[PDB]
Amino acid sequence: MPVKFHTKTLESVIDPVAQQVGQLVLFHEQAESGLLKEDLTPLVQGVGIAVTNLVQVAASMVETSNDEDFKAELPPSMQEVQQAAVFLSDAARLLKADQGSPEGKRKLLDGARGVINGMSDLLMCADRSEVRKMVKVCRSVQEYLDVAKVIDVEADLATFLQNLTPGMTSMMKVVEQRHPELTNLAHAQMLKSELGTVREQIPILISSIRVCCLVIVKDSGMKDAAFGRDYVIQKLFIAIEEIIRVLQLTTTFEEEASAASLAHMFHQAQDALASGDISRSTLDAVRKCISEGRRVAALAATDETRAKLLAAADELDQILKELEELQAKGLGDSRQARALAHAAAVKLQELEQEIRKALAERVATDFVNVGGPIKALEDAALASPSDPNRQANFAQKAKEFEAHTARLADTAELVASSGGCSDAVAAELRKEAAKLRDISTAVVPAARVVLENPGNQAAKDYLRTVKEKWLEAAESMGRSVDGVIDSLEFMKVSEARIQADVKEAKRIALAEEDSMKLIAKASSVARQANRVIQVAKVEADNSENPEFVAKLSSASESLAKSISPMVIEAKAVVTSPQNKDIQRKFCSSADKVVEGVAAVRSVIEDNWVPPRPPLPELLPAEMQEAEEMLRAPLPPKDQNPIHHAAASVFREADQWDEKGNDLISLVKQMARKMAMMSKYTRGESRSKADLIRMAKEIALNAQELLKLARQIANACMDKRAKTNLLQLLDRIPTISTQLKILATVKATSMGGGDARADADATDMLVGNAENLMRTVKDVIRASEAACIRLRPDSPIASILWRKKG
Repeated sequence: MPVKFHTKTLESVIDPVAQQVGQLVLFHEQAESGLLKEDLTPLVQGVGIAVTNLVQVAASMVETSNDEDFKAELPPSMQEVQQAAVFLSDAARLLKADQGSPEGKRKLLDGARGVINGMSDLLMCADRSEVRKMVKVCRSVQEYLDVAKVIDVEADLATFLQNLTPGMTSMMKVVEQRHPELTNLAHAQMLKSELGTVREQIPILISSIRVCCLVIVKDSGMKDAAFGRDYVIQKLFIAIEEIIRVLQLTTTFEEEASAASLAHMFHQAQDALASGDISRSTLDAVRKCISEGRRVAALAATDETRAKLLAAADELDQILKELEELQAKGLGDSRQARALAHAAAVKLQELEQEIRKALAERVATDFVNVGGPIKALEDAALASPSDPNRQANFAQKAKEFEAHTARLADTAELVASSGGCSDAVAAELRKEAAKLRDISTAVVPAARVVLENPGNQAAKDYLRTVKEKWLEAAESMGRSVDGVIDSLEFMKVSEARIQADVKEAKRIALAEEDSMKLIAKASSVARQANRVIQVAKVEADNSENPEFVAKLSSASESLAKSISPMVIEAKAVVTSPQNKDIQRKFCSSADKVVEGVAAVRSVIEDNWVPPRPPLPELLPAEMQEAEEMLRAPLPPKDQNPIHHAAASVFREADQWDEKGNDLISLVKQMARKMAMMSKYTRGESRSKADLIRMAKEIALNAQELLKLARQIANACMDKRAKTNLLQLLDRIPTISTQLKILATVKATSMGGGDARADADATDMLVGNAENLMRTVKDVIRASEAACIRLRPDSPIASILWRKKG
């Protein structure tokens, strides 16, 4: 039974006691080295009193509960932890008598680990009781959900409703009581999200049941209404399943390529090419970037960007062949090899930019009219029964809707896979896409119930509700997509497409072709312009720069004030297609639209900043030993996992020079300290005090890192990168607290005793430390990303992000 800290009460109780026990070990080693004999009696009395009082408040509950599992599991843990406290008392006695007392050392370490693990179990049987109760409630309501499938009259829906509401409330009050107690923010977020799902799905369920009760008397569309109802029942069932699963998690989540790794590989290949490097590694990375370029080319919106991306790919391959022929001749060091490699770096940047342009083009095409097709489907379902072709229209609009939403989700997947977004934004985008598909499965059945039940108002209202759910999911997914996509590229592509479509509309307006072409092209222009408005809104929201937000607001508002007059002038042309004056009015209005789009593009263009840094054109004995370790060859992977993680961090921070950058200094120092910790846990033959003290030093270093990186996030005017850094900073403190606790547990188990306890203690310590190192590394990269758009006055602006050498 490992130590637990998934609960604020668990951490709150175990943290100070583990600190006191660690101090007992530190004092024992302070007298072992002969520095000063310290009497451990007061500290042991404190730990023993904490144990006694926890045993008191826990023993007062053996009568109060009404589940026999808790009453059965309490006494063994109580006697266990009390026995460990006794071991601490004996340790104080014997070690006070003789420093070299073997029984004193043994009982000191044994009782030391036993009060920590024992307190953990003492609180954990209670926590298991609570979780069993909550899961019991969730199981009851989840089981009662299935009764809704037999409801056919609104009386059954009334009784079922009045039985479902109190149970649902009893579940939500308990879960809403639970998630403020968890130490893992991710678990709390999952609980809150599923709570939202249930709360929004209840009235949908009762509504779908209502349409079933109305359509059962048709003596017609029963299969699709039943499909809708059972779809909502399954969504509720799954959400409650996930609530039950997260309720029972007692583990840290973050201890259980991508788009950001593709972008990082692009940038690493660009930096290595801009230098002198043309080794096999760099060329392999370049070839991977070419493969990504061709992969995006196969999914391009038009054959022009496809053939262009392929052209850049084959050009880069040719440059690679030329570089390899140069290197084969012996001219790898020559200036023409370096100049050719630098040209390859520039071409790799241009390939990256064209990839961004292709994604922005896919977004410009697929999201130009998100709500159109589903509105056409709803109107197709609402066709009067006299319409001799309502079935064909409904079928066509249905298939067009399915292909539309499928295209939206596919484009979201492409952006998530190649948009250079962080892993968190990518996971969120993919989640919103999967939700969009899932809710899309229910759109056609509802509209088909309306189609075959005209005089049914309940089916109409349910179809409208499902329509608004689809529009909500699709619009939020669109907001995420616009958040990832490079906005300047969206404004350029939209400016060009709007120019071509406005030109074609003026052509159709002057030379009298079909007015249907004119209203179609004109409304398409209006939709593209409004999409420019929306993307400008997302870009303005993401900036904390008030002047840029004001300018962009002026451009977007000025553009929006020109869209409607253009459309009404177009309709005026369809009224009098022969009037040349109305044609002139419409042409001037459309030109005004083009000018507004150009204005928004100009604001975003003038606020544009190069993302990454540009290209070129040509100690104490402890930290010193850790430096020699981290610059020596790596230890065998099986033997020093902590050292490997610390080496990945040290290597991530080592490519940057330290002057003018305290973050790199803190991170390098933290890597050295973590390597020392690895060495101290590896000791088996003291290393305990060095392990505990080293853990505390790493914790303090993590505190300072959180302070500085928070100062960097505060002065950042890019809410995307700001959020990216804060998401990583928010889990560091719990990691460091768990680090100190787990290192204190490991120190009291290594060097004799139990083997299982030492194994689990080791594995938990190394998992925690690996997670901490991953977090610190991602904090390096996220901080470098946050230092791109800093306020011109903050001191953080003076930070130096120049590559070493």
